[PDB]
Amino acid sequence: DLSSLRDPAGIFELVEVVGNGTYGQVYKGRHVKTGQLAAIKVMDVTEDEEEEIKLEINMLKKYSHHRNIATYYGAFIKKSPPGHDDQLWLVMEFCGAGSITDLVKNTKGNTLKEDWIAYISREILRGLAHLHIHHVIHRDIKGQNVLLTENAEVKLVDFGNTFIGTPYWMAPEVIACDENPDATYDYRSDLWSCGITAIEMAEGAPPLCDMHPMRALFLIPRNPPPRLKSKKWSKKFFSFIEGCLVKNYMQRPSTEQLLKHPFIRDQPNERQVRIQLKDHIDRT
Ligand SMILES: NC(=O)c1ccc(-c2ncc(-c3ccc(Cl)cc3)o2)cc1
Repeated sequence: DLSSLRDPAGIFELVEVVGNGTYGQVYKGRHVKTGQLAAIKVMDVTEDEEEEIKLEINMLKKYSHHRNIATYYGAFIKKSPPGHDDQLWLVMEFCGAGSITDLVKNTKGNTLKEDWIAYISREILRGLAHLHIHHVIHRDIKGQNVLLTENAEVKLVDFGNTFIGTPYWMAPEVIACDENPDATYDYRSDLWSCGITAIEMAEGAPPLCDMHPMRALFLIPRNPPPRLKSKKWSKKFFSFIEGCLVKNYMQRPSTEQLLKHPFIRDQPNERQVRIQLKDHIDRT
């Protein structure tokens, strides 16, 4: 029932595009009556697209209520004249402290402390576990899709169409080749992506960042599992990276297994890390 969706006129205001265009037509929005912020995903909707759109709303209503997923608020339809085309606004939680990509880029030497990596990675894994239990694959885990609220809460965004995006966080099994002709996403594909995101937090960029995207896409299923460049890291972090980045997804551990891994499981400085992150956020 899309006919019941209200016009957003004096309920939500569009401020500006959020980020720069990583998310596309996603806006910084304001609740008119309170001044509260929201992230507004905007899309042109045709008569045939109506059925596919209904399933998106339902997914957000059921799965976004976990603390490691940005909350869904509601939907609006800005009806255009009979000469088409209507706009659909999906209003979600605004994560003011921005992405994990921004967090590494704003940090001296473009590297995060190991205890920060463990905390963020665990929160990613906790969000993935909620999705996987409900038979949902995120399909796009990367630093830009992991956001921080003003209270250092870690939240996942943009889970699941004519364009292929960035290849750098893609698991080998999602890239079709002669051996793997029918490339398909598995729940374990999100675990590889989590591992690449952990390397991104550690080095400021994913593994084949210096390659043309088409060359990286060719190299991912052919190259051995990527490794951390520095030897400074603990034996537990190298082990976590090794766990995430098992080449063949069939021997790759589950989200439940990775949540029990010593690097994720053993976090005594958890309380201090949350304060440390909150302090970095306070410095706008
Ligand atoms: N200023 C910033 O860097 C910044 C960047 C991003 C955000 C943000 N909050 C929620 C979302 C979101 C993104 C994609 C989707 Cl699909 C849904 C929600 O993005 C806030 C601030």
